[PDB]
Amino acid sequence: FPTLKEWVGKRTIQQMEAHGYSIANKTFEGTVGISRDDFEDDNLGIYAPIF
Amino acid sequence: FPTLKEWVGKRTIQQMEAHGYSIANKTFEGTVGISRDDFEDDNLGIYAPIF
Repeated sequence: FPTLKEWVGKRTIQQMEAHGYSIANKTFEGTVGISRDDFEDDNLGIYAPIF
Repeated sequence: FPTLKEWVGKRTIQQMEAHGYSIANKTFEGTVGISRDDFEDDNLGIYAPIF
């Protein structure tokens, strides 16, 4: 609200202001490729924790 | 009251002083106007916190 000012004549109508702002989303990706043979020919379990 | 001076002859009649000071009252005002259309058509709530 405007700061109060001395009342000399008749009330003066004044104006306020409104603001706006927006942020747009984005998409992200990441992928890897492990061959079927190497994944299946694995007794050690070294490749197991990829998830 | 006058400081006490040494008495030698007669008594000298001094005088004092009174003081005054006044502060006058002032009138302040502030006014904001929004159209009825703009107030009722607001479906967002931006103009709600004016009071």
